[PDB]
Amino acid sequence: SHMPYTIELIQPEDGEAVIAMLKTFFFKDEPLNTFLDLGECKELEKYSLKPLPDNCSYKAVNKKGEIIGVFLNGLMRRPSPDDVPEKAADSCEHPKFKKILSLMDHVEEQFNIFDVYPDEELILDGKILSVDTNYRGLGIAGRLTERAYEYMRENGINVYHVLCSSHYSARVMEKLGFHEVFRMQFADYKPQGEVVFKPAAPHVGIQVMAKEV
Ligand SMILES: CC(=O)SCCNC(=O)CCNC(=O)[C@H](O)C(C)(C)COP(=O)(O)OP(=O)(O)OC[C@H]1O[C@@H](n2cnc3c(N)ncnc32)[C@H](O)[C@@H]1OP(=O)(O)O
Ligand SMILES: OCCc1c[nH]c2ccccc12
Ligand SMILES: OCCc1c[nH]c2ccccc12
Ligand SMILES: OCCc1c[nH]c2ccccc12
Repeated sequence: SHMPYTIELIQPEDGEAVIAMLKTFFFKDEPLNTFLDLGECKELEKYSLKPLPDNCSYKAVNKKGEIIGVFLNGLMRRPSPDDVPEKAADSCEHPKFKKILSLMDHVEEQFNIFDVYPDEELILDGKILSVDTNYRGLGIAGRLTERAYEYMRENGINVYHVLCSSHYSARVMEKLGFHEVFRMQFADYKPQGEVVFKPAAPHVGIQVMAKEV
């Protein structure tokens, strides 16, 4: 049997298994990744492992011990009064991944989640969410998300922030009790005067989603 599954804290020694799962699914089937045909992307591998030592990322593991879902989260801190805002895309050599990092930089230049919550110093950031295709539609995304609420409660974190790359994923977060705090249509994202991302019409654009727990 493959069911039931558990939800467990991701450990540093899980890095290779996490990357293997993401390469099978997220790298190929997150909408922007598939639109670009990301391919091999060691920089996304490194990006995905970065939040693990924050000790608040979760894996769904089936009855055979295989990872069938992950939600990789990191703590984000309010920029210091003397902050030097850096563009993440400036340190990326992979051209396709750079386009995604540039989109993230653009969102952050237009919208600062910390402006919404002036009293908060630390906010949980949901960075990478992926569920194995054969296990989709079972509520695993919600159970991964709910495990983060436990971490938030234990540590007095009030806000969970998730940048969603498609209305499809934003709708999942809405079902889980998140609400939109910022949006941008792909048709309106023209950093150098021209559209960069043209996925299918139902995706629409990015929505930053937030929940206060
Ligand atoms: C911060 C970020 O990572 S943003 C990018 C988010 N990740 C991606 O886009 C990667 C590709 N997508 C996925 O991995 C998954 O679709 C996820 C993680 C978004 C959702 O995971 P799931 O555990 O399937 O979520 P859930 O069980 O709530 O199903 C969501 C919706 O998918 C639909 N769905 C239903 N059955 C299936 C199925 N077999 N396969 C795919 N979708 C299904 C339903 O519309 C369902 O909503 P509903 O059950 O409330 O009616
Ligand atoms: O918040 C953005 C989530 C995301 C969508 N596509 C990606 C590719 C690499 C890393 C993160 C993302
Ligand atoms: O191919 C679309 C992949 C997808 C991304 N987010 C979702 C949410 C629900 C169902 C499918 C998706
Ligand atoms: O259902 C689509 C709702 C929507 C309106 N404007 C947007 C911009 C980005 C993502 C989604 C939307």
